[PDB]
Amino acid sequence: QSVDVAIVGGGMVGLAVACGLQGSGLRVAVLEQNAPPQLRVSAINAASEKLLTRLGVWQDILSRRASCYHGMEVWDKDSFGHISFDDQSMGYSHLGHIVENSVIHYALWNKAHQSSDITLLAPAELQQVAWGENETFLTLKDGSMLTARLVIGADGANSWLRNKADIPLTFWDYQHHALVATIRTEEPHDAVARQVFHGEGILAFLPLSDPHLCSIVWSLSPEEAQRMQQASEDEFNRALNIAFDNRLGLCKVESARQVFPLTGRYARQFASHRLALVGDAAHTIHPLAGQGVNLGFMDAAELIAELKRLHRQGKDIGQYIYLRRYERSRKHSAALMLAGMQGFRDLFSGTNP
Amino acid sequence: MQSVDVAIVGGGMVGLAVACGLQGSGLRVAVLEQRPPQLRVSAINAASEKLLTRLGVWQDILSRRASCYHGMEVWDKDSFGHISFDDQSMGYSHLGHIVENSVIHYALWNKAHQSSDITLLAPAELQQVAWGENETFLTLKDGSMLTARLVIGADGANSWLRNKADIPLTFWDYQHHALVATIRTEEPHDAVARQVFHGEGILAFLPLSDPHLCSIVWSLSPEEAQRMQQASEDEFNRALNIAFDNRLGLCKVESARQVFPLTGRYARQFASHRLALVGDAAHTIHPLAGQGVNLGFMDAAELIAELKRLHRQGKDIGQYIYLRRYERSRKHSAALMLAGMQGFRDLFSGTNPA
Amino acid sequence: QSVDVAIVGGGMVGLAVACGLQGSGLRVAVLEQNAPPQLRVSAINAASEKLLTRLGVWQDILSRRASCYHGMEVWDKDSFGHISFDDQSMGYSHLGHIVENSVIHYALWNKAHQSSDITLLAPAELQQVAWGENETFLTLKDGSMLTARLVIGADGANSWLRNKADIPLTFWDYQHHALVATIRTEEPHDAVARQVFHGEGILAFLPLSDPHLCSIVWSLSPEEAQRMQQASEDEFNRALNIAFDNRLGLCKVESARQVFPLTGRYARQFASHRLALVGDAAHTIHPLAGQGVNLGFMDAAELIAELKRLHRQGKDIGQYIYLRRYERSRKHSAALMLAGMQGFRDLFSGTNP
Amino acid sequence: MQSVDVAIVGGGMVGLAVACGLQGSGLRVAVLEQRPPQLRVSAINAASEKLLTRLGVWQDILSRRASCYHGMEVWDKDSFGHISFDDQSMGYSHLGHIVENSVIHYALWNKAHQSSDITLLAPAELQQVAWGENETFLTLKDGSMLTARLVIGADGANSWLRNKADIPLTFWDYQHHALVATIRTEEPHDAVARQVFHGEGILAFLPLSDPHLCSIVWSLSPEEAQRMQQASEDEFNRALNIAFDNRLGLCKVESARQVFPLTGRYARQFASHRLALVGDAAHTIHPLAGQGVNLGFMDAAELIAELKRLHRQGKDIGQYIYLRRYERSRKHSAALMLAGMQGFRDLFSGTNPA
Ligand SMILES: [Cl-]
Ligand SMILES: [Cl-]
Ligand SMILES: [Cl-]
Ligand SMILES: [Cl-]
Ligand SMILES: [Cl-]
Ligand SMILES: [Cl-]
Ligand SMILES: [Cl-]
Ligand SMILES: [Cl-]
Repeated sequence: QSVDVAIVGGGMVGLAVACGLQGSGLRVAVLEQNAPPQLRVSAINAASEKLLTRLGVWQDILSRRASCYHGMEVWDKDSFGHISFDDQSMGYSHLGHIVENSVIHYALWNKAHQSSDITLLAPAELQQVAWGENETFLTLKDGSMLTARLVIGADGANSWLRNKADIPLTFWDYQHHALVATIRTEEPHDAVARQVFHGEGILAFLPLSDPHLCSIVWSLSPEEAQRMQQASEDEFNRALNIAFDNRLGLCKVESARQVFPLTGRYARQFASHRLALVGDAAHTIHPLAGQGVNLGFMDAAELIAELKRLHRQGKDIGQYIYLRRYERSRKHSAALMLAGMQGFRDLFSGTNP
Repeated sequence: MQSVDVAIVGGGMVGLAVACGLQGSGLRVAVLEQRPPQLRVSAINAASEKLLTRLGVWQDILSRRASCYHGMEVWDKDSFGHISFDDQSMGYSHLGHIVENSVIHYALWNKAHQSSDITLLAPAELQQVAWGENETFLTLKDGSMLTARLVIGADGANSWLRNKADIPLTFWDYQHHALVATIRTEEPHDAVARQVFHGEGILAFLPLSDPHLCSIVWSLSPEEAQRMQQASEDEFNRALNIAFDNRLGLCKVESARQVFPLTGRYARQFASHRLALVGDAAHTIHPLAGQGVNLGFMDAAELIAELKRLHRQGKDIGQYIYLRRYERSRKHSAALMLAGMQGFRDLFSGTNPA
Repeated sequence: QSVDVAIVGGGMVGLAVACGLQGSGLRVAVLEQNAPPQLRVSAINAASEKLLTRLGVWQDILSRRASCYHGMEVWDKDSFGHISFDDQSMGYSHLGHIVENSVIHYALWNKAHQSSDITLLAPAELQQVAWGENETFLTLKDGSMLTARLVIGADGANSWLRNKADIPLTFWDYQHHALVATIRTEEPHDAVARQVFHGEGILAFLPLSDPHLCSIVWSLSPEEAQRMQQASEDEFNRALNIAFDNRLGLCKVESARQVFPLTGRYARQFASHRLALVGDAAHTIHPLAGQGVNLGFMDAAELIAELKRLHRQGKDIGQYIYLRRYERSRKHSAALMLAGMQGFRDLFSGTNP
Repeated sequence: MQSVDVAIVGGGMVGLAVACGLQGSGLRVAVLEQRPPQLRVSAINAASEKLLTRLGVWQDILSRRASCYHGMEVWDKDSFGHISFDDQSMGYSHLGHIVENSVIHYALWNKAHQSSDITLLAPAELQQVAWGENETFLTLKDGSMLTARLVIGADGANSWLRNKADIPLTFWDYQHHALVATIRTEEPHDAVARQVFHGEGILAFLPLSDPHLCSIVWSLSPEEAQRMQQASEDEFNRALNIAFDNRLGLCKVESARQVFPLTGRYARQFASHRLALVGDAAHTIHPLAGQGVNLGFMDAAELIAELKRLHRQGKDIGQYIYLRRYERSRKHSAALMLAGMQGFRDLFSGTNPA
């Protein structure tokens, strides 16, 4: 019925905000809108690893299933440039982890259930929102009502909330699709993340736990992605090996081949009156470890710090005059990503021993 | 009225490049103008050098004033990442040149005057345009008129033309300003382009001809850029040296300090009926050699190639069905830039001896 | 497998284009993406009536169910202005008809089945489209393929096609919702359409066949619309009667009360390479007879005329150089609507004897 | 630096109205300027007259030069629809006034100079603004600075301020241009405002003081507007008479013929942190008395009322939580205009005797 914070969306990013607030005393509601290696994985960078540790779920993730990488090798299909480095050259214990998204989500979901100030509502789609001066009024599809000082949108692109607040995102078609799959290679990957640049973007081999398995991200024209998805495994395996310059010898696909579109989503606003948005902007694709849930987790970390400060101070956590501090940080950061000025830093990041 | 195949609106570097590039095709072209170490310089990459060589102005540029660089060194203010390489390690004769924009423009402007199929009109601001099915009707402010099969917008962001065709750009504030200036350093730069990444973007030292002068690009918050522009030279020199990790020893600013905003400009369209746009999109700032006039020059090179082809085949160079090939190419390229997938290729680019 | 024209969407507007092309020789595909008085009705104006007659379905509509209105009365809740006129004062046999949308759709659907050059595909959602230079390639969700010289989007707002062609609409929230319902009144309506202007927009009583039934359009704040929808019938009936200045005596609601949002949708483009869009723009709400399916039917009429001309001439009906003629007409018209310069003309329109 | 409560950017009619309207509140206000029948006139409706009367400049306007109209007659070039009424039929003393914009502006400018809590700064172009949590920092081009609790943008479309706050307008080309001119007619206009609808929009005859002069608004295609602007007076006069169905007999143009574009400007936001915008949105053209400076004057009236209230209650007049009340009102009004639901009310509006 009455909460401080209502989080719309119960994905990794929304759960991370909810888990993050625990200890603050804020009453939080999250409203939802033995298995083999899942096909969707992320390259979890050093800043996300720090967040997950602060949240108390990183060790749960490492114990379930996680693949640590220690080296990086990047080159170009048509020209002579290369970047090659390892954790040791920079005083790191490791560069990052390759982790299944469902593993991360599960760890955060369990933690959320164990958090005394979090209420998870599982059938809880929104029907309406009224943006009152002093509080927000949320009506769920069952007609039940909920009041909040602050609404946090963590539901994908947040189209619905952004529409209600009249702060739309700008969508940008990146004209290429990404094919993903699990590939067994002849040579071991040696816990090195590898990527080759080419005319239709990138081809990355992300090392998994099995010394001879990688999960790939292969960007292609939408047409070529479709061809590669529908090809015989022999055609596919040969095309992949050539695209990867035979770097790990023969390749054998070992999973379904899935394709999804690549897009940018750019925000002129990350907040309004009693509204803050996380996880919905998307800028660069490369470096893979600087984006996806890593960007959303950075959104989450910064929102968490700001709300904890405001709440400490007895301030109204929903007022735009304070939320604009979070927004500014997010916009500055988005700009550095789009300007190409953030990629280098994320590429070379890692965790100290 | 005067009748041409192509009317290029804007006589800056990119528009002049298109006009010069078309020479030899037989297309009648009109260019309508709408309006010491020089402080505005570009890092001219290998693809731009190739174009300028095809156009016959590169040797002119080299003879006037140009600074060749052979090495690259990039690092991070807060971490241990670094990229460091030279031309020889990749079979190149050089990586790029630091060139004043005004030198490039003069070289193109002279070449344009020497081109038999180009008419340069100055001043020739536009008052109106009518987009007929078969030709375009251009009215200048003096009331003189011009017909063209195809209009090419090469006038900055092309706001006027884009408004008339109802295909606006999306503007994106990059929340940081760039300070530029000529800096004398204690240590010689050894013809290495250097750049450090930091919390407010980049700081690049672009080597000039004088062994101890660099032109910088220092991105900063708008407030800090203002403070650095207005600081005493001693405060500025000290802040810069620290920002650059003392990499070339003591720094002494030797010119005016100029500041300008960093922005993105994104296009859903690069063409319409009897209209093609060059030089108005802007994506990444880093790498510097991949952007600015380098992006505009690639727009130019691709438009030139497409129009020469269409003209050779007797096709109507103004029909959108044929211009969308050019558009598709620029959009695919825009996408790879914004997605972060093009920067690497441009960072490592260079010129082959042969 | 191979058609001239593929119409994406089989609603009233898409069917009207398909029926309209009949006689041209164009091969057309339409791909879909004893009952009481339906709650959704339109005020069909004189230009739509002419279209439907040219299409050969108007008499089918009149024989099924249609309500003819002969007079108009408009006034203001707070001030003294009024517009009052009838068909006779202007030499008309009638001003318009109130017709159920499902009746119109049914008539057009039957006509489409009887049209030799139309193929209706009922399970036929789109999966992909490739915009080739010479033709378009449409892949349906069953994986079957279809080629077309021209694609016509007639699927609501056409978000999907507009996204693929990168020509998005601009959405504008009109900040009010419309409540609709069937109302029995004490006084007969005398086949007069009535509307009162008020602080939250309009309240229109559209006369139905039964001399004492009207279908209403009541625009309200989203909150008040919700209140009115959920109110007891007594509260509702009293609120309505007051809002309508008791013009037809006591009111008794006789149907479900439905609410839907009011929005504008503005197009910078109505065509691209091998693509034309109908039925997706939306400008004014008042006059009701100038908008809704009336706007879409005018889109349809103009596209039909242009494609018939092009086809006569042996021209490539998909080339933007020709489609931009249709686009220009649509944009000029949209502008006159938004500028407030078209409403008067539609308000006073009617059919000559 | 100078310290004020409210800094109004733009010294046009709307900005001056806000400044004058606030007098009596105790708020310190700064206005920063950014830059015969006169040809630009407005149909000043009853709500605008009410505001101008509250501000104490309406009698000044009436004494200088103003044309009162008592009747309205609207019809259609191609059909038999018509609207025809007078003030008396509705209990009004008059419907509206046709007034030169320059007369309204001078009256407001003088009143502004007579207002003890207003400082007019001329010239005072902006160079920069910093949006601090507690106050705004304004830097003028001369380098002088100003702090304000609230910035009010009243400078045309407010592009600069809207860009800085990242809340851009949506621009919409209305595909037609308006030709304006002073026309002498054979028959007297009898203080009736007249308008005919036609295929390219409207043609309005706005009555002036002289019994046989009207100021017109003739919307046309851009091409036809150009042809009418450049035609001989005999061709123009004949075309106009036909377009007006000979309603006032023979027409004789008596001034320059000026053309300008018709456009819409739509706002998703009218406020942000320490920022409120007036006068920059534009929706319908018809009815004429409902739009133009009438829309800006309603923005002003509502902003004035809200700020006086906030100030009376000791609230921070710059916080978005309080400005969103004003915003909500302007957006609801914008919506009703674009939806076609406001025009009727404005068409029939007028002033009560008492
Ligand atoms: Cl942990
Ligand atoms: Cl050369
Ligand atoms: Cl932005
Ligand atoms: Cl075409
Ligand atoms: Cl019929
Ligand atoms: Cl007065
Ligand atoms: Cl437009
Ligand atoms: Cl606030």
